[PDB]
Amino acid sequence: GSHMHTQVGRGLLGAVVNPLGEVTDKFAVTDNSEILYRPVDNAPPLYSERAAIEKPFLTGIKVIDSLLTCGEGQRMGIFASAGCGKTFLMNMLIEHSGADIYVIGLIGERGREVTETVDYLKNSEKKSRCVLVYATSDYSSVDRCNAAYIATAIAEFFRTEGHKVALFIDSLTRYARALRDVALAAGESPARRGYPVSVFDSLPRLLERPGKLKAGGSITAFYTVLLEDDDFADPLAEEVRSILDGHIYLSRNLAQKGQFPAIDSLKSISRVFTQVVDEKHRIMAAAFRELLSEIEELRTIYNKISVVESFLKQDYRLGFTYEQTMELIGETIR
Ligand SMILES: [Mg+2]
Ligand SMILES: [Mg+2]
Ligand SMILES: [Mg+2]
Ligand SMILES: [Mg+2]
Ligand SMILES: [Mg+2]
Ligand SMILES: [Mg+2]
Ligand SMILES: [Mg+2]
Ligand SMILES: [Mg+2]
Repeated sequence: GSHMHTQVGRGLLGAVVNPLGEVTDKFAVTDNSEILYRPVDNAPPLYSERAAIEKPFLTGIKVIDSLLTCGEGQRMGIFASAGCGKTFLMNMLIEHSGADIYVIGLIGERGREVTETVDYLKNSEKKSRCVLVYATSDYSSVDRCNAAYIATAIAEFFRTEGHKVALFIDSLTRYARALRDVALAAGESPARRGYPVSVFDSLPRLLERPGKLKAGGSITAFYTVLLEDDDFADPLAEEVRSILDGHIYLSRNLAQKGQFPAIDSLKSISRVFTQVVDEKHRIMAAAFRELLSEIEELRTIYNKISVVESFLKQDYRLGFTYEQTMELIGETIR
């Protein structure tokens, strides 16, 4: 029973907040200083309170805005091994999208990693729209957990205000590991992979707090899962794969090969694709995948590779409008 409240409001915009609710850096100063307190534990919305996911959440990233289109209110998994560009991708998603407010939660990262992110925010137009909650690796399992809840809570308040909120949580694997430790310390039995069954049981309550509301406002959430290399095939990834509305997988093959972002579209899916894009889009996109699968058949030892790879590849500094992306799609299937 967390009776613990935390600060929420426009006064946090620009702020870097720690697991104890105090501000330790800024990447922007905000003209408003609204601060209220709100509970860090909160039930997800009632089913009757949710709106259908129908309007797309545009990312300004060609390959996902076209083949893996996201909806406002959705929850999307990001599954990456190390050094495959995951943090560049998170930063792309923040930069080239159109949310009113971005809440980021970094869980158990090294202080260098939290600084990468803060550095990014300090040089970005979104600086006045973001809040960063972190728990560096010198913090306790409890503090790491509360970092995730504080992040969600702040998002929740901005959603109740009406805003289109984007929530990023990096990582769920360190959140789960911290939750595990808390559970072992309370004396419960380890199920498969040393995790007490309660860590996986609690996930839905955390991961279903996002969504779009009838009353106005939405949280669209991106959750990171750090993969090992073919190690145990990964219980947590599977759980997340099943709880969420789709998953983007970052490929090693594509990462070493220079193909950034290293998004493998074969291993990826938005489970709300059908219902956030045109009939026209579906067909153009379906045609692009056909073009892909066939280009993959040549990769077993024609000229439309350069043009396609040029479509996929995208420097983290560039954002493409939906029209631009679809414009580009049209020329590769014509
Ligand atoms: Mg786009
Ligand atoms: Mg990151
Ligand atoms: Mg400490
Ligand atoms: Mg709350
Ligand atoms: Mg994991
Ligand atoms: Mg583990
Ligand atoms: Mg499945
Ligand atoms: Mg239609």
